Amino acid sequence: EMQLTPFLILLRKTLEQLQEKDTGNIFSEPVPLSEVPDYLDHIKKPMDFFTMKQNLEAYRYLNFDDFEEDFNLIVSNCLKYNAKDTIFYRAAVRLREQGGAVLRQARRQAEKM
Ligand SMILES: CCn1c(=O)c(=O)[nH]c2cc(C(=O)N(C)Cc3cnn(-c4ccccc4)c3)ccc21
Repeated sequence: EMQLTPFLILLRKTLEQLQEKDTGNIFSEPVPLSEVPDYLDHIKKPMDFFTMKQNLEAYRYLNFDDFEEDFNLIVSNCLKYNAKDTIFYRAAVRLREQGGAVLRQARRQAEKM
């Protein structure tokens, strides 16, 4: 089955592709709790692309499903916290759409390995 190194290269490229869909850069660093003091009274597990990069390099993603789970958390946390009539909520909807396409293609390339 798969060698670890090519899979990690693929997750690195995929994470880069997902982060470039975040043109507002509202998903690339942890939500700043000092500015949003009630954030964790609603969000059980915050996630963002910088944390995902840390997890990737700590070897915490060894299959696609776990990588995709943390991406889905970025989206679902934002949909949960923010009202529907906000830029944030709509940006999460857009990321879900555009990121889903990136992830389907990355899964296809992994299925070659
Ligand atoms: C509505 C809750 N919220 C979400 O729900 C969401 O999905 N993304 C959010 C993204 C930000 C955001 O501006 N960041 C992550 C950039 C940043 C990182 N540090 N500082 C900072 C630090 C010190 C002072 C000023 C700013 C800003 C904010 C809220 C967010």
